[PDB]
Amino acid sequence: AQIGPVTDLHITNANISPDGFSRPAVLAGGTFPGPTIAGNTGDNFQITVFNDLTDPSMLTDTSIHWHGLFQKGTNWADGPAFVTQCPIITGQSFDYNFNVPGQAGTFWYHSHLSTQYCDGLRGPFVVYDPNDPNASLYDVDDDTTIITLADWYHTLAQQEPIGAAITADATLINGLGRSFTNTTASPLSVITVQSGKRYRMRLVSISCDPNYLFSIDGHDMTIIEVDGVNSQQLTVDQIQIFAAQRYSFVLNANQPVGNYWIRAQPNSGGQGFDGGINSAILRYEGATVEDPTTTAPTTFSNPLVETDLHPLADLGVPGQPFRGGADDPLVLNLAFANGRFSIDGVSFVPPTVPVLLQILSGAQNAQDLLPAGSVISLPSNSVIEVALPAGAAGGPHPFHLHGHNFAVVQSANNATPNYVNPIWRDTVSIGGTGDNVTIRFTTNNPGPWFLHCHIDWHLEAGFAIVFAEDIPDTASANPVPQAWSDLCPAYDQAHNI
Ligand SMILES: *[C@@H]1O[C@H](CO)[C@@H](O[C@@H]2O[C@H](CO)[C@@H](O)[C@H](O)[C@H]2NC(C)=O)[C@H](O)[C@H]1NC(C)=O
Ligand SMILES: *[C@@H]1O[C@H](CO)[C@@H](O[C@@H]2O[C@H](CO)[C@@H](O)[C@H](O)[C@H]2NC(C)=O)[C@H](O)[C@H]1NC(C)=O
Ligand SMILES: [Cu+2]
Ligand SMILES: [Cu+2]
Ligand SMILES: [Cu+2]
Ligand SMILES: [Cu+2]
Repeated sequence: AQIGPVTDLHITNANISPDGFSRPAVLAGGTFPGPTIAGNTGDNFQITVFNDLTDPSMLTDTSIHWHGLFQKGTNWADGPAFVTQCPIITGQSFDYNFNVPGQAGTFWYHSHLSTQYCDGLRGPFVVYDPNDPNASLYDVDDDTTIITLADWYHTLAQQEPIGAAITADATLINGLGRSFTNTTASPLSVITVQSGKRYRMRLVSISCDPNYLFSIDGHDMTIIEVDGVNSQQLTVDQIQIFAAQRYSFVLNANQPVGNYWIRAQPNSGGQGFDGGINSAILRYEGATVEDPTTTAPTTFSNPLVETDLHPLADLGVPGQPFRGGADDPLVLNLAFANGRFSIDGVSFVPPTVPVLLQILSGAQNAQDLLPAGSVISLPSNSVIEVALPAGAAGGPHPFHLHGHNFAVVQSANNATPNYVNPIWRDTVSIGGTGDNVTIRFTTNNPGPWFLHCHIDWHLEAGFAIVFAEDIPDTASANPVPQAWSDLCPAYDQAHNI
């Protein structure tokens, strides 16, 4: 069952063994992944999060972010710890009460305190459209068509030793998969289809780090949505999906009744499919209950290339059709050294007072805001351009902007900008050395919006900045409930701050 749009959500510790190895975890709704939160476009979500965490090895505080939802007028509900709230302490609850006007598509929810989402607090979040312009392209779209891709670690997130390399121990597809080392034949996930029907598969990366090469033996995939944005139909046989991205694709169950490998190849950790790692099973009704015997091609025929995507709607691009053709053109210097990332020479360290609270308390320029140099003001009602040139170690880095989606004016591995019809999305690979991935948006959403690499280990190591969008209007635009005002006093009392 899907839950929502008005629902309780309990956060707990428990042991799980998704790849056969037992470890404690941080769970929403008692499961990994968490339950799908869903509603319809424009609905009021009220998600009352109960923090019932008792195991300090994975932190007993928490904060949840509703990834890709714009939160206009509810910046207080966005989730990122010390940007928009103080964390919820154990034994307390908090009602994330917000609305989703003008959005429909595939999203997700995750802890946004430290690297706690790696420990398990990650789930899908779907906003259906009763008048979906893509409705007629498929027959089935429900909880059974959601496909999550997750990295899973046997070492707890807080206990990753500083100075050693971090790689995962299993790829989990719909919460199951097999360990890269000491592989056991634990259960694989099964996605069931009926011969002749068409399915809106909602492909969600809930990854803390690796990108996946996703494919389904014998099948192709027709992409119709990119991070919440309806796309023209694009048929591909493989999708490279970066951390926090979503695609919907039409799967036509048009192959012979049988079993077909679903493949998700991470860019780090175990390479290949030996022992059934990196795999799930696509099973047609009436097939024998047995593993697929299919194989991948040596080379895929039609891999997704981001420049091939275009919006279904005539979304265009704001500003002028050249570099710097914006009201506020920015170029970020994105760097890594000595274990820390930095943006324009500053490494993000979360402040003691959340940025939003600072602004509501009367700090009214970005140079008054802490951390110093990590908060950049944006002017209201203006076209913003942000070039994100790559080269920092640990790439390719998927950059994500809260409160907004954006036109991808230039994509990875292609020096040509597109000022006519590029895809809009909310998380984008900035590519490789020499690249100049560039985004554009307009500022019609007052508040502090986080911008950061979505590799959670990089965010923890400082690869972030806060855009304080329309500081003058932030208080008037984002009235705050008493419960929100109560968070920082309660958090600060519980931690003796
Ligand atoms: C990425 O594109 C940006 C513009 O969006 C480039 O910014 C220019 O940088 C040069 C210095 O290299 C300055 O003289 C200009 O003021 C910048 N803005 C312009 C021309 O609009 C940036 O160099 C590009 N970076 C890479 C690595 O290609
Ligand atoms: C590199 O990116 C550019 C810009 O997004 C792509 O160029 C466009 O190509 C399409 C399809 O051929 C044409 O309809 C557009 O007119 C082009 N726009 C521009 C601004 O050139 C290009 O195809 C990409 N390269 C590859 C190899 O995919
Ligand atoms: Cu996210
Ligand atoms: Cu987000
Ligand atoms: Cu990164
Ligand atoms: Cu974030």
